[PDB]
Amino acid sequence: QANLMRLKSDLFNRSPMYPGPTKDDPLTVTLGFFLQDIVKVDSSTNEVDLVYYERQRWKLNSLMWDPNEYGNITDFRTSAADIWTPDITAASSTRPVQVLSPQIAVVTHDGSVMFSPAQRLSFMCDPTGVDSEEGVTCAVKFESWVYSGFEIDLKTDTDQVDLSSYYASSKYEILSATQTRQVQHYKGTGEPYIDVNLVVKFRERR
Amino acid sequence: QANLMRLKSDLFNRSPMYPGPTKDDPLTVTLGFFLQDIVKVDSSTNEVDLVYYERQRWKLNSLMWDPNEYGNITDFRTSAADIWTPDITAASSTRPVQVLSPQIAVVTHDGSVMFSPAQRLSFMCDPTGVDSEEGVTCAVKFESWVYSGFEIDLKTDTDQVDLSSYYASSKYEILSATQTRQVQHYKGTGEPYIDVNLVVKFRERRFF
Amino acid sequence: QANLMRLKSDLFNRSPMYPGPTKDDPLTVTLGFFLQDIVKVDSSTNEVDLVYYERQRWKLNSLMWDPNEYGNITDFRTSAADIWTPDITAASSTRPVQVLSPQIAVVTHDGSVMFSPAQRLSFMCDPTGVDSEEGVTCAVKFESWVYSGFEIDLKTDTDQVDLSSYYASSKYEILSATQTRQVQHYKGTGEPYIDVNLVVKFRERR
Amino acid sequence: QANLMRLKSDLFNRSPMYPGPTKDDPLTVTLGFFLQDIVKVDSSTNEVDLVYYERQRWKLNSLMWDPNEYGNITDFRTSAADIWTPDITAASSTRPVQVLSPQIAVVTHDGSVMFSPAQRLSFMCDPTGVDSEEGVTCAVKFESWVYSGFEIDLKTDTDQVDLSSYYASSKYEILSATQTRQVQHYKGTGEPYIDVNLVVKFRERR
Amino acid sequence: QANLMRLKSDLFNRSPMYPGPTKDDPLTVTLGFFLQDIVKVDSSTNEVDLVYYERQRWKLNSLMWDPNEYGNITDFRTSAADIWTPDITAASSTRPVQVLSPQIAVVTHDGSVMFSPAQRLSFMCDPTGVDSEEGVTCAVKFESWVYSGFEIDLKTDTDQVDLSSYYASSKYEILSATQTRQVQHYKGTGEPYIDVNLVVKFRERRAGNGFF
Ligand SMILES: O=C1C[C@@H]2OCC=C3CN4CC[C@]56c7ccccc7N1[C@H]5[C@H]2[C@H]3C[C@H]46
Ligand SMILES: O=C1C[C@@H]2OCC=C3CN4CC[C@]56c7ccccc7N1[C@H]5[C@H]2[C@H]3C[C@H]46
Ligand SMILES: O=C1C[C@@H]2OCC=C3CN4CC[C@]56c7ccccc7N1[C@H]5[C@H]2[C@H]3C[C@H]46
Ligand SMILES: O=C1C[C@@H]2OCC=C3CN4CC[C@]56c7ccccc7N1[C@H]5[C@H]2[C@H]3C[C@H]46
Ligand SMILES: O=C1C[C@@H]2OCC=C3CN4CC[C@]56c7ccccc7N1[C@H]5[C@H]2[C@H]3C[C@H]46
Ligand SMILES: *[C@@H]1O[C@H](CO)[C@@H](O)[C@H](O)[C@H]1NC(C)=O
Ligand SMILES: *[C@@H]1O[C@H](CO)[C@@H](O)[C@H](O)[C@H]1NC(C)=O
Ligand SMILES: *[C@@H]1O[C@H](CO)[C@@H](O)[C@H](O)[C@H]1NC(C)=O
Ligand SMILES: *[C@@H]1O[C@H](CO)[C@@H](O)[C@H](O)[C@H]1NC(C)=O
Ligand code: NA
Ligand code: NA
Ligand code: NA
Ligand code: NA
Ligand code: NA
Repeated sequence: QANLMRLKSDLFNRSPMYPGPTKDDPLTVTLGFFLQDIVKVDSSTNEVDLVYYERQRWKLNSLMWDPNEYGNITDFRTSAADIWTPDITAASSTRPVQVLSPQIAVVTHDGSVMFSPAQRLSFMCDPTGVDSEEGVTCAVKFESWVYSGFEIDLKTDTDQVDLSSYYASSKYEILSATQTRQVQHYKGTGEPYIDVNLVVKFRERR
Repeated sequence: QANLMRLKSDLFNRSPMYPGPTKDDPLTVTLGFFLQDIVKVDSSTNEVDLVYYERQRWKLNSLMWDPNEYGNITDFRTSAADIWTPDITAASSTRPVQVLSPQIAVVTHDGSVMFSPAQRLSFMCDPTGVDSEEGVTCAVKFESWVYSGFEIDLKTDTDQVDLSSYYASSKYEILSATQTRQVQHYKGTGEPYIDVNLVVKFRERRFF
Repeated sequence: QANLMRLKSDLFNRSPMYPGPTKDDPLTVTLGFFLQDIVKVDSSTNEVDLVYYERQRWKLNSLMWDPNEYGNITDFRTSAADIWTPDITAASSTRPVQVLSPQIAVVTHDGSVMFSPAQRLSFMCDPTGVDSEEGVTCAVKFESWVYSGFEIDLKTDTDQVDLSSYYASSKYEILSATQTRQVQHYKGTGEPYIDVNLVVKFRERR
Repeated sequence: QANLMRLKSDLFNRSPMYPGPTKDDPLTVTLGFFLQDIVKVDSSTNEVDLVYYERQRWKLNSLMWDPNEYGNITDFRTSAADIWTPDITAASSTRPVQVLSPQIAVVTHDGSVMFSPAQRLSFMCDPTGVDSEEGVTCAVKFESWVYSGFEIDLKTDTDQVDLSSYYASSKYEILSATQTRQVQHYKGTGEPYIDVNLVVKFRERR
Repeated sequence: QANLMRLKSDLFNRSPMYPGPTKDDPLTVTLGFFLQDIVKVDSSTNEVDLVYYERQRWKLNSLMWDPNEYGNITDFRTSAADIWTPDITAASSTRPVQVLSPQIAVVTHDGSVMFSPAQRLSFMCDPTGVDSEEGVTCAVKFESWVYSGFEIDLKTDTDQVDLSSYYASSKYEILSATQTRQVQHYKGTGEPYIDVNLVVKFRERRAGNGFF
């Protein structure tokens, strides 16, 4: 533990936290979604509730070390409060997102950070058709709330959402789940910005 | 990262935070509303629930910098915790407002701040008749909870609430939505305060 | 801005916080209620929900200054966390009081503090009869939770609850609403204690 | 104001917080309940909700002073955050307990602390028979969550719950309410630990 | 109080907290569930709610002391904020776990830590057949959220869940409940990680054994 204590001390107390990207030094965050459950549907308010975890990855030079200097430690875990995290938000949620896992991130000696918050989200979705063979499709965009595409880029590794942890006895069966990067335009600043649109097609289990 | 670290350190550690406006140095805050959804109506309690974000803009001399001394940085993002923010509140909500976005603001080199919190609001609104062609009208005033018109002025860039992100499959269709500055006076004091009145006319969604 | 900064540092950093009143320096807090809505009634649990705001006022010598020493500043606003505030509570609430306003106070150069929290309160109230012409009466006492009448006195400017912001399209119509100082007793110390009794008579709107 | 600030500084700043009891110095905590309302009953989940305040009392040498050194102050009120408080918990609650009053304690010159939190509690209770002349009985134990009887003893000043603030128009009428110290032994350890059993027999109001 | 204050000062104020385990100093955490109640079942959303506490136990050399040097104190209690705690999470919860107990741990002189948080948990469970004789079975896996099997091992003291504080008048009777260590592997990555699988077989209560 002494070497990990040194490393954490060297990375966190010896300088300020990363202040976020800039135009001069923009940042790529990769996202993927792992969908666990569609919990419920409210046809009186057109809200659907999802449970998923969201893998976020990025890389900072300020978080690199040489494993040789610290007992060959090649990665560690630390509170998400110790580091900068991207301001990724659901654009059409109808309640504050609920946090379902520990807010802890993994940091690798090359400066890669992996943060995988599990979340319960209520979002804008009209579920009319869900009690049918064809089912229903809803979507919700994830984006940095404040950064433009000059500062933050969002990427995915695959446009296919991971269903390997989807609850087999959910009330709702998944027919398709995609995560698609998109470039939007903001009129206020004239600048592009990026979202990942999560689109889920689902039906009441037969 | 270096220059941005320096800028933030210079602005936030090398002085205390803006203490808010006074009568000798008043402040103008511009507001506008981007209405996203009428989620829910409750005809048993006369409460309606709205999702929207609120664009807030103000300018402070103490937040200005010369980009040439900071690697040509012209703006940055920072947590709303690092700066003063106006105490704007819905005057007729029935629940604590829920925050739906990161509490982060954009600060520009001229000292302009833009802060755009997304919110869910339950407020006082009689939905009797919302299942009709004419729909219903409800209104909610936004104001500083503690500052009068001698310290804080509120204004809008437009009268029209922005409906470009309004949810197309909401249970409720928006018929109109306006945001209007009003000058009020508190009880018998004759002392002025300003609000922005959010008036929304809507009906149950509907040939189709 | 700098004069206000100086004032606040002089008041808050150069002395600790007011420790609360004592038998020998008791404090008077004036309360007034501004009723906004009876939001709902639950006849199966005998709980009624009110929205109001609560004007609180008190005066401390430690918060006085001379406006001429501070660029003619006569009043300022500050976070209620920066100052002492009285522990006024509804004695028969059935849920934690929910806060509907910014927790900021107004301080005037004579040492007067005004704090006006808005609140949603569930409290004990049998609404049986609300659907008639005569209506129903319910009441709730507000008091310091830990101070006696020897440390904290409560007073009202007026017996009449202010209804100038009562919602005109409330499900419930206010027939009368008073706020009346009362003196109480308690055999655990014998000391008197003060409450403001909010008495509201209402019915379903016609 | 000044004597009180000096006293509070002497007690809280000049020394750290009481760290809790030990086998060598055990601590007796007295409890007493003041039952305000049975707010509701859920027969589909066997949960009942009570509102009450719970008087907690203990005594620490470290909180003593001589009134003559502090201008004859014989007591004061302070934030419960300033002092150690016992970790008493309802052992069969079904929801986190909701705090209904300011978390402020009374400290006396002899080192006695009195802390009286108002609370709403959902707990495990089968209300079958509540609508009958006999009514129903439910119980919940209150105990230290982490201390044995070697460190903490609990007791009551009376075995009768105080009903003098019980809500007179509650849906539920109280037939008896008792509070009784009990000595338990953990599994096969022989190690004692104490609880106060709150037993309430109630029925639907005639 | 003085001997305890010294002890706490020497353990917490002279060094930082345990930073967690690493591949070269891995940690074993022991978990035990004490099931108190199945509070409700929601057949419209396939969520069930449990009340339980969860005994967690682990041992750190950095929290050891000689009782001789501290007035024979052999253990103490302290706020869970003062120490490292393991990031154990239920993997199929559908709401944030609700905390029902004070967040305080017990630390012994050998450097053992025992933290027993009382919880209400909603989790993914299809209750279809819960009204029958044989009832229904649901499962929830508990695991470190960020550590793999190279840094954290989880085990149980025994496979039977402790039912000695299960509510005698719950709406639901427990037919069995077990807590079993499992080895998983993440995706195709080949890399192990451990869970404790909480498996509860339950039915709506009926008086008598229900099969006669
Ligand atoms: O600086 C802003 C302000 C505004 O905030 C409301 C939310 C918005 C949704 N996304 C999030 C990032 C944002 C954007 C793009 C490019 C530069 C700045 C920037 N934002 C927000 C903006 C809109 C549009 C866009
Ligand atoms: O006298 C008051 C108290 C009252 O407090 C509740 C909140 C209010 C919102 N704003 C903040 C300042 C205030 C106002 C304006 C002019 C003189 C007095 C005065 N205040 C508050 C008042 C209302 C209205 C207004
Ligand atoms: O010191 C106390 C403790 C006790 O706390 C439970 C609630 C109570 C209701 N009111 C609030 C103030 C109080 C009171 C009156 C006179 C001196 C001290 C004092 N309090 C509380 C008391 C009871 C009674 C009373
Ligand atoms: O060994 C234990 C663990 C168990 O933890 C859950 C909470 C409990 C409440 N109190 C706190 C101390 C305890 C107890 C008493 C005597 C020896 C061991 C012991 N504890 C906890 C125990 C229960 C019961 C009791
Ligand atoms: O690659 C990952 C990411 C993923 O993150 C979500 C949470 C998980 C719970 N534990 C924590 C460590 C982890 C794991 C084990 C072995 C290799 C990679 C790996 N992780 C996480 C993983 C799951 C599963 C497992
Ligand atoms: C940034 O600022 C410098 C000097 O302050 C100026 O010469 C130029 O316009 C900008 N960028 C450079 C030189 O990269
Ligand atoms: C304050 O009032 C004085 C006269 O009483 C006046 O000369 C001056 O303009 C005011 N000062 C400030 C700083 O506003
Ligand atoms: C305090 O008590 C002393 C001793 O009985 C008494 O003489 C004096 O009147 C009191 N002092 C103050 C400052 O109130
Ligand atoms: C602790 O134990 C020692 C050695 O067994 C014994 O001599 C003594 O009585 C105890 N010391 C204290 C300080 O209580
Ligand atoms: Na959002
Ligand atoms: Na989880
Ligand atoms: Na408000
Ligand atoms: Na508990
Ligand atoms: Na209260």
